[PDB]
Amino acid sequence: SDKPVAHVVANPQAEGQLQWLNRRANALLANGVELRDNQLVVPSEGLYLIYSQVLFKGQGCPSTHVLLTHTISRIAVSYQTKVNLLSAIKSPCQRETPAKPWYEPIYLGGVFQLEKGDRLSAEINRPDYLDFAESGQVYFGIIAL
Amino acid sequence: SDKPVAHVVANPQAEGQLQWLNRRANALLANGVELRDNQLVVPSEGLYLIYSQVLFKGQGCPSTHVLLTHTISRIAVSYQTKVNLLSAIKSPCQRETAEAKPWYEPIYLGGVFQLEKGDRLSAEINRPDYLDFAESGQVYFGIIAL
Amino acid sequence: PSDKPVAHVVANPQAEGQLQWLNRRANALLANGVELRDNQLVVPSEGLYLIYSQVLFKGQGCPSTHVLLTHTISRIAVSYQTKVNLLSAIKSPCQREAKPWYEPIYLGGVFQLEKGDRLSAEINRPDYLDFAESGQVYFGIIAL
Ligand SMILES: N#CCc1ccc(-c2cccc3ccncc23)cc1
Ligand SMILES: N#CCc1ccc(-c2cccc3ccncc23)cc1
Repeated sequence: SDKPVAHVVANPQAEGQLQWLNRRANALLANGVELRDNQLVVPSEGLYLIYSQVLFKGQGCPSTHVLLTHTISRIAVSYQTKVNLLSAIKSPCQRETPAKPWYEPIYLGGVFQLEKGDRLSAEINRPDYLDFAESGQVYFGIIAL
Repeated sequence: SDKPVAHVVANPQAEGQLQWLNRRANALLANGVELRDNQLVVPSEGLYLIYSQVLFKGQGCPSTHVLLTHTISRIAVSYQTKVNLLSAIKSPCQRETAEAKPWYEPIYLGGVFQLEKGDRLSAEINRPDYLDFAESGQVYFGIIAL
Repeated sequence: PSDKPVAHVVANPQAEGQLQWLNRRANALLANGVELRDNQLVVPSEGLYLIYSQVLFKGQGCPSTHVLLTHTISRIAVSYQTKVNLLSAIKSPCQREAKPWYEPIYLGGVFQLEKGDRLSAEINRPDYLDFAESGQVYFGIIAL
């Protein structure tokens, strides 16, 4: 099979940052897909499934409203045009402020027309809340249709 | 040299409804797959990957009893019945009432199935009044022959 | 007629408080060499595979302490029988008379597998599993 695919996971060695890596146990890059500057590089034109999941955790609810964001964006090689493909906002806290641990997952996915050389990023606003407790809760991937 | 495929997308102009479209970018319908009677028509017998995604948005949480469902069904050409292939239920609310915030909930379904020629697939939701087209974020239904 | 190893297993509605997978039943299947041994999918050949799973949790009202729901797909390597997580998720259905709640968990990805590898799809709270209707809980693979 010649189908361009990628399944990348968070690097535990770069805690405090969301750094994607093609880890030995459960991650990969195949059939031309590359991982450069924390981005997935598309080898050829066509429709692709782009999916992701990040998990936020904390202990108790502090001051004001904690806002959690997760965004998937595209950089086209032509005009270096950046566009938002998928995005979501979550507020984990609501009048707790005493403490008990909370969990907030963000999952995103969709089918998009990509061009050869396009770069995809999957970013978060609060890397300090990113959970590293288990092996495969935070991942980012592409599957050509 | 090519296999039957379909990637149909929901009509944003069909208010409070889930209406599928092939006549769009980037909607696909090839090698015998037909979009007929808001359903996908299987062109030949074999193994298929069936998948869908829907997005729900609610204005706030007046009660914790709000229930969201998304179901892919098979209407078999022979016996002519409606059987569930894939289904999911979600409760988007936990208390709230003070100001109310809009919520967003995606639902994903998909699997491999042995299908027969001429049988039909439907992808439905219980609350089409909650359906949304935001970036959280996509509404489609598709089949890929293996 | 496709030569690709594939599988689509569903939870047994007769296995109370257990998550026990069943095949070639209603719209379930095992094909082109995929086996079902000790509740795990046995990979028949080397290569890239699409792996996916869904589980549904139901509960009547929220009780004492915080309820945590988990769903995990694991890889047990043929050579050393080592068990590594491929995909995992955590959900909290309760946020502090009878009030039923519903929580679905869907996992999916692309993975390089070897011949002889075993795949499990497990949950922490089988007492909350909901298989009352048909396409509510499933596990499967498709070879690229
Ligand atoms: N080959 C290939 C491309 C590809 C891979 C996976 C899926 C898919 C599988 C199961 C569930 C889904 C839910 C939502 N969207 C997509 C889903 C669709 C297309
Ligand atoms: N068959 C097969 C493999 C597969 C199936 C479904 C998905 C998927 C689709 C849309 C959104 C997602 C968000 C988070 N994780 C997974 C998602 C990815 C891969």
